[PDB]
Amino acid sequence: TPDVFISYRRNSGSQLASLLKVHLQLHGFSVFIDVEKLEAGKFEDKLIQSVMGARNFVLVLSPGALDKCMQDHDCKDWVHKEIVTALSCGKNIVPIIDGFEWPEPQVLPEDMQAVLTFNGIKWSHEYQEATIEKIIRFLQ
Amino acid sequence: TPDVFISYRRNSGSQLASLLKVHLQLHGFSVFIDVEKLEAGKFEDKLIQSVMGARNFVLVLSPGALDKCMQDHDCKDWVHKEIVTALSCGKNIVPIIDGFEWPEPQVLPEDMQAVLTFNGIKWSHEYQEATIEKIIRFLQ
Ligand SMILES: C[C@@H](c1cc[n+]([C@@H]2O[C@H](COP(=O)(O)OP(=O)(O)OC[C@H]3O[C@@H](n4cnc5c(=O)nc(N)[nH]c54)[C@H](O)[C@@H]3O)[C@@H](O)[C@H]2O)cc1)N(C)C(=O)NCC(F)(F)F
Ligand SMILES: C[C@@H](c1cc[n+]([C@@H]2O[C@H](COP(=O)(O)OP(=O)(O)OC[C@H]3O[C@@H](n4cnc5c(=O)nc(N)[nH]c54)[C@H](O)[C@@H]3O)[C@@H](O)[C@H]2O)cc1)N(C)C(=O)NCC(F)(F)F
Repeated sequence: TPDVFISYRRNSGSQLASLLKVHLQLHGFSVFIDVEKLEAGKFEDKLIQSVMGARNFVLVLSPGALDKCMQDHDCKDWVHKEIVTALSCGKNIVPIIDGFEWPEPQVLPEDMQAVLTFNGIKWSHEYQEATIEKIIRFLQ
Repeated sequence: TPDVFISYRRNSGSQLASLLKVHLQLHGFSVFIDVEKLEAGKFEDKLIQSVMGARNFVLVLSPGALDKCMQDHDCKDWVHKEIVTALSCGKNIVPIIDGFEWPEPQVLPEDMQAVLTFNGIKWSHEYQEATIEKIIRFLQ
């Protein structure tokens, strides 16, 4: 079971999320990201089990990354599905802030509002190695 | 003196450029990117000199990356300046295509139109490892 699951938006967070996978793998962590570890079968099943098997949940807060979550009242958006699982299993959630504006809780679905209550890490283009060291201090 | 100079747009390519840095150093290339290796002094000469010392010139073509070069007569846009140096020095230009649309050459200033004649490498989120290896094979 991989120890770090990376959840992100294919849209605005694909590059950071891959740059995080590499960096954590360089420091020895076993990393799940979809385009490399999501393999055969029913992905709904397997993605949820990958969040369930990972002690660490790294969530890439790229600009507008929770917009598709807002008014996803039937829990059919995939960042929404991943966050709820992580909160449900008590995972060490670690958000990564990259030009992300914090929603008010009320605009998000109730089952994922708790994600705003975790200390996030601001991504610094100018000080990436320090940001990586900080992200790794946060990992368990 | 570094072997590889990375040219990029801070607002669209900052992540892929940093992703390219980490991977290339991993493979043992000495990589120049401004955030890590631009240092004291007048940047307008430190920058041009570093393009001149690197055999390889890697150009991150994120979306819109050459836009601010358009109509830049007096060569004051930095992507424009870095590109013209690579062309005038006969550098090993390896463009990286990240959702970039090829402009018609005549929208670009005359002194960088030739940059379009080089073989670009398409960045594949799904096949990042394959993409990195192809980049290495292009490098001298
Ligand atoms: C459903 C989709 C998916 C997987 C993981 N996630 C997690 O949820 C977050 C990202 O979600 P996003 O909201 O940012 O983007 P999306 O919702 O649009 O994703 C779906 C989009 O990909 C394309 N698309 C759709 N269907 C398939 C498919 O069968 N096969 C392939 N190759 N592409 C497919 C299409 O373009 C579509 O629109 C992340 O945290 C993921 O971990 C979300 C969605 N999926 C199965 C794959 O990708 N499989 C390839 C991979 F990942 F294994 F390499
Ligand atoms: C002029 C600027 C620069 C350097 C290299 N390049 C190459 O040219 C391409 C970039 O393309 P861009 O179109 O994005 O450039 P820009 O005009 O937008 O940059 C302006 C933005 O940078 C910030 N800004 C501006 N002025 C300073 C400054 O004195 N001091 C610090 N700390 N930040 C500064 C600010 O945020 C601003 O708004 C790349 O290929 C670079 O290699 C372009 C511009 N510069 C000196 C730095 O950055 N130095 C910090 C560094 F790079 F060492 F980390």
